[PDB]
Amino acid sequence: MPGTIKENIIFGVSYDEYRYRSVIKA
Repeated sequence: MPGTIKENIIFGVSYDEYRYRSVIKA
């Protein structure tokens, strides 16, 4: 399935959520 890029469009919605709670952790 040619969805490699489609992931970069969701993978960010997840990472941005994993790297956002860390920097703002407490």
